[PDB]
Amino acid sequence: AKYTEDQLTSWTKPPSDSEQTKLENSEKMVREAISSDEKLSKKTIETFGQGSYANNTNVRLNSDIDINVKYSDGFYFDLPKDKSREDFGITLTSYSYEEYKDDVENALVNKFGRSEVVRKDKCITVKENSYRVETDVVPTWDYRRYSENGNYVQGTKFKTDKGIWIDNYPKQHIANGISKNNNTARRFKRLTRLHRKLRYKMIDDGGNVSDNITSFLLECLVWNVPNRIMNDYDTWTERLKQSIIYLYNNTREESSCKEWGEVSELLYLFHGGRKWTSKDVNSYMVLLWNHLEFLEH
Repeated sequence: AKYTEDQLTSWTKPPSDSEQTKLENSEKMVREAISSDEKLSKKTIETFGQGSYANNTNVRLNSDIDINVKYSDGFYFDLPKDKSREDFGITLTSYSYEEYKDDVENALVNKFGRSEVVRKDKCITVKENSYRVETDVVPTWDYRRYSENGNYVQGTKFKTDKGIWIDNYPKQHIANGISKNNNTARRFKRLTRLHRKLRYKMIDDGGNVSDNITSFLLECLVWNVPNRIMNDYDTWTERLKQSIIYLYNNTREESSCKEWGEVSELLYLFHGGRKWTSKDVNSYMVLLWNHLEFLEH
């Protein structure tokens, strides 16, 4: 094996002892930028971490914290095709997502200064300093997806500056990750961190990792590793090996994994709209396997 049991074990750990303190300080400073703003303070706006700090799966020291500022005085929605938006109840508003993202930028600029705040395609960044971690603020709106039977699931929706509309379910992602971690004696998030770290390590020493393989994708893949692979093997060498075998075997043909969801279980991994394919995943598993140099016969 290229890495010892001690090395793999150490890469299952958070990269600092104060991950939660960093997340909470970013959340609070953004929440304050919002409540100090005359315009936005009058609206229902919830500030919450999403992303790898909120899921306690970050592995890069002082990497960006992802902070959602979700406005919920109106919600976008989607209905099944045999239901009428009229009969559901339509609300018209002169407010818009575009104005909202500008407003959030203004509030950030007022709290932190124009030089510290950078508008980007999908977020607004607050630059790090000695006291704060670099923070990506994602303004979103409330979102409801209704199913056939009349139930709905609630998430977030936003629009990139290039005009792409994107739905997410950060709360169900967080809750589900916590469930699987509870059912695996906390090995699910340790295995996630280990896989994420191995990816960065292969990239750093020159490996041919496809741009299509992201840290988010790796968490979704480990999510789809059944709990017994975490629970029934006794070392990290073996849990990692078995997880790779499972993911390789089940991406050799697209029919084996076409139903896999992301952690929220409310979006698919391989139903379009993604920059990866299951073939990409399979080839990454081959690369990782060959990189780890497990002893053969």
